[PDB]
Amino acid sequence: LMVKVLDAVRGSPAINVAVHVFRKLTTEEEFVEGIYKVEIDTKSYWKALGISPFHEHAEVVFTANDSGPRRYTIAALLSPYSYSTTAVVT
Amino acid sequence: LMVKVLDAVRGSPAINVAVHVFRKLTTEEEFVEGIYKVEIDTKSYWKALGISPFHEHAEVVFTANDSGPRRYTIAALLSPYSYSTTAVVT
Amino acid sequence: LMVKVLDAVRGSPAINVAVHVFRKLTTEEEFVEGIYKVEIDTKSYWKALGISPFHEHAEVVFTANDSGPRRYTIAALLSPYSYSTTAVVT
Amino acid sequence: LMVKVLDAVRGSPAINVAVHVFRKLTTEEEFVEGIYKVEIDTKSYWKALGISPFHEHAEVVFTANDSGPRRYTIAALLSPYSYSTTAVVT
Amino acid sequence: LMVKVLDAVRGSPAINVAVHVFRKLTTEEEFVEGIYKVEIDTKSYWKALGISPFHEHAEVVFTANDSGPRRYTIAALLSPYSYSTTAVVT
Repeated sequence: LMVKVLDAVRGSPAINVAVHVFRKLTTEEEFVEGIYKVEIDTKSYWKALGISPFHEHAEVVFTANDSGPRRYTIAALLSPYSYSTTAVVT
Repeated sequence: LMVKVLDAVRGSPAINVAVHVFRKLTTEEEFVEGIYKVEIDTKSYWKALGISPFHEHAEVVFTANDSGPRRYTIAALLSPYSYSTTAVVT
Repeated sequence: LMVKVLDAVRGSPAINVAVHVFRKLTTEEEFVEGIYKVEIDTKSYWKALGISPFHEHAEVVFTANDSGPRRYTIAALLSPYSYSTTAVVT
Repeated sequence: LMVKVLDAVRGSPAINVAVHVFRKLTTEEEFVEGIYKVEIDTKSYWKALGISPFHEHAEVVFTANDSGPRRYTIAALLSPYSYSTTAVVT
Repeated sequence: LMVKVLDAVRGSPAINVAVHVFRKLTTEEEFVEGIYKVEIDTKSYWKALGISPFHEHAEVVFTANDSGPRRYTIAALLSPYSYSTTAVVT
C-alpha cells in the first residue's frame, strides 16, 4: 500500500484534502465520524431514553415547536477559493 | 495497491480532494460517516427510545410543529472556486 | 504502508489537510469523532436519560420552543483561501 | 508504517494540518474526541440523568425556551488564508 | 512507525499543526478530549444527576430561558493567516 497526493505544488492553491487509510443499546466501535463534517441547526429531541422508559403507564404530551425568525448566511461551506472575492453585505 | 492523485500542480486551483483507501439495538462498526458531509436543518424527533418503551399502557399525543420564518442563504456548498466573484447581498 | 501528502510546496497556499491512518447503554470505543467538525446551533433535548426513567407512572408534558431572532453570518467554513478578499458588512 | 506531510515548504502558506496515526451507562474508551472541533451555541438539556430517575411517580413539565436576539458573526472558521483581506464591519 | 511533518520551512508561514500518535455511570478512559477544540456559548443544564434522583415522588418544573441580546464577533477561529489584514470594526 502506498498513496500519494499533491506531490508537487507551484503557486497558491486553496486546498481541502483529507486522506483516510484503513487497514485490518447503541454500539459503535472502530470508526471515524465527522471528517470535514458541518451541522447547522441540527435538532435531536429524544434519543436513547433508556432501557425501560414509560413502561407501565404513561401520559405524555410532546409538543416540539420550531419557529421564530432565523437567518443563516454562509458565504462558503467547505469551498476553498483562490484569487476570489467573497462578501456578504446587508 | 497504489493510488496517485494530483501528482503535479502549477497554478492556483481550488481543490476539494478526499482519498479513502480501505483494506481487509443499533450496531455500527468498521465504518466512516461524514467525509465532506453537510447537514442543514436536519431534524430527528424520536430515535432509539429504548428496549421497552410505552409497553403496557400509553396515552401519547405527538405534535411536531415546524413553522416560522427561516432563511438559509448559502453562496457555495462543497463548491471550490478560483478567479471567481462570490457574493450574497441584501 | 506509506502515505505522502504535499511533498513539495512553492508559494503561499491556503491548506486544510487531515491525514488519518488506522492499523489493526451507549458504548463507543476505538474511534475518533470530529476531525474538522463544525456544529452551529446543535440542540439535544433528552439523551440517555437512564436505565429506568418514567417507569411506573409518569405525567410528562414536553414543550420545546425554539424561537426568537437569530442571525448566523459565517463568511467561510472550512474554506481556506489565498489572494482573496473576504468581508462581512452590515 | 511511515507517513510524510509537507516535506518542503518555500513561501508563507496558511496551513491547518492534523495527522492522526492509530496502531493496535455511558462507556467511551480508546478514542479521541475533537481534533479541530468547533461548537457554537450547542445546547444539551437533559443527558445521562441517572440509573433510576422519575421511577415510581413523577409529574414533570419541561419547557425549553430558546429565544431573544442573538448575532453570531464569524469571518473564518477553520479556514486559513494567506495574502488575503478579512474584515467584519458594522 | 515514523511520522514526519514540515521537514524544512523557508519563509514565514502561519501554521496550526497537531500530530497525535497512539500505540497499543459515566466511564471514559484512555482517551484525549479537545485537541484544538473551541466551545462558544455551550450550555449543559442537567447532566449526570445521580444514581437515584427523583425516585419516589417528584413535582419538577423545568424552565430554561435563553434570551437577551448577545453578540459574538470572531474574526478568525483556528484560521492562521500570513501577509493578511484582519480587522473587526464597529
